Parts: sequence; structure tokens; C-alpha cells
Amino acid sequence: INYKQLQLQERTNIRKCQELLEQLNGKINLTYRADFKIPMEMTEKMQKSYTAFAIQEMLQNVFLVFRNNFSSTGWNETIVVRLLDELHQQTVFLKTVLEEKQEERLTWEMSSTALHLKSYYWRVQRYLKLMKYNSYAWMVVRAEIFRNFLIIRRLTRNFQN
Repeated sequence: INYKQLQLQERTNIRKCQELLEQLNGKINLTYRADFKIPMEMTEKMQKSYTAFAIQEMLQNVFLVFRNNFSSTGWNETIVVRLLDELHQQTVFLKTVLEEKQEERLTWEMSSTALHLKSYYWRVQRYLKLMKYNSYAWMVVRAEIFRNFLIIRRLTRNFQN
């Protein structure tokens, strides 16, 4: 497995997700009352493979967030579909590339980093559910996901040596 192809692949693709996200509805306002407490780990340097596991986890959960109802925002559903497409493709890619590590990924799925990543998305989803998928909540989440994309680009530094 080579981390150089992967590194540039992810940088490019996550670039496209940012832009697609930005086309959704005006400027991203990073300063809202909400704090979902992004896990400290997402900024720590970690083993190259674990990094790939973490990015995969993030991308799969971000696909889950956009699976929800967003009619309240009046966003063009064709742009969300394109975001969902880009995220799906990266997932498929990482799922194949990381194949020789299936069993290690399975054990990592129960590590402290994985459990913190998951509870973080539980919170993001639960916030949307509690706010009844209203447009304000979606504006808050869009901005948070934007932050996830910024952190995903950061994680790709771990793929270089």
C-alpha cells in the first residue's frame, strides 16, 4: 500500500467536497453557539494506516449526515447528490486500497479514537433530530462539516514521510 497516491487523491477529492459544500447557500459562518466538541485525536499525528481508517470513518459518517431531510433549507438537491457522489467514491476507493488491512480496521473500529469519532457523529445527528432538521440547524451542521473537511486535509499530512 502506497501513501503518496492516497495523499494526493484525498487532497484533490476533499477539495471538490469543500467547493460543492460552499455552493450550497452563501458564506460559511464559523461562529455559531453550537460546540459538538471535535475529538482531540483528529489533530494528533497517528500511524499512517490509522489515519486512513479515521478518514474513511469520517467520510462515511458525513455521507450519513447528508442522508437526512434537508428540504427546509431549499438547497438544490442536485448539488447534495453530487456531494453524496464524491463522498461515496472516496469511500469506495479507500475500501479497496485499504483491503489488505480489513482485519486491522475491524479491531481499530473499537479503539478509543474510533469511539470518540463515532460519539461525535452521534451528537451531530442528534442535534439535527432535536432541531427537527430546520434550516438553522442545517446551517450550523454545514459549517461543522466544513470544519471536518479542513481537518481531513490536515490528517493527510500523516500520509507523508
